[PDB]
Amino acid sequence: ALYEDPPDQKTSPSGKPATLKICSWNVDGLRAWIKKKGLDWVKEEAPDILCLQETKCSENKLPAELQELPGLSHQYWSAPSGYSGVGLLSRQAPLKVSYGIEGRVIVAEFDSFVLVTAYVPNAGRGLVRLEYRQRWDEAFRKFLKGLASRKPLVLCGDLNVAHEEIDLRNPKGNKKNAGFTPQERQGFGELLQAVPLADSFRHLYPNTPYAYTFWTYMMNARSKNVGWRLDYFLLSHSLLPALCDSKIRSKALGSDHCPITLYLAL
DNA sequence: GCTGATGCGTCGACGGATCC
DNA sequence: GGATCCGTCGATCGCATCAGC
Repeated sequence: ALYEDPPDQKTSPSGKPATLKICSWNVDGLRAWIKKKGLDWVKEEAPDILCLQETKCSENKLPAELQELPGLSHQYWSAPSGYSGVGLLSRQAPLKVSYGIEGRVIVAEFDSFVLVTAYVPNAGRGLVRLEYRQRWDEAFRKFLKGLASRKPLVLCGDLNVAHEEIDLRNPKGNKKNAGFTPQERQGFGELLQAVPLADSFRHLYPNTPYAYTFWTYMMNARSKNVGWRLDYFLLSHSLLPALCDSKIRSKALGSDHCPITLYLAL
């Protein structure tokens, strides 16, 4: 079935207006994404903070369009020492920025919350890297738990797992596939329990099917909405009263993932 | 400098078997 | 004998390096 994301809810459950708009996007090659007008879409979305995954670009090769973003002028980039890579771009300067826990994680502390963006390792075709993914999950959980700040956490990005059967179109046939193994699903559950965190989208839309953020380029999967929900905003419990909406920007092209957008009343 | 071949990381369609 | 379950296989894209001119 096709999916139509509901309209943006910009007011919190207690009636407060959103003050902060965060967008996350696995861009499948930043340079290619820019050529496919991805930055035009970012400008229309006008987030306060933009998190990017799979940049496949070292800082010295960032296209010139990226220094024409006056509303996203504080930019931090991390790559493995033309694969992987993540970026964080922000209207206001963060207080602190750090990298790692490999070019997969950026941590940025703001006035009232800590933002982590991640590009979680893929278990691989034939699960050849599943054990590494499980060891990585465990190290990542411990890292997030051990964050020194008492500030609440927003974790966003491509977490490379569809948590539950409702998070992908073909759950039965994919239970031995990267992104839907019982091992990866379990690690996501432990992340939520251990940190702790809530899945913003699922909190608001607990029974909504066919809501995905990734479609394989093969077999015209996106045209059929045969997809997976791999990209998330996970929030500390204390931020739920501030949660206004968690969006899936299904129509935004340029990658095999679509953007996701969070509105918080802070 | 530029193109194209190749390598690497990144599952839905399909055929067959089992169940009642 | 329709529904379901399971294992197999070809395949999109972006970026790298390499060979050639």
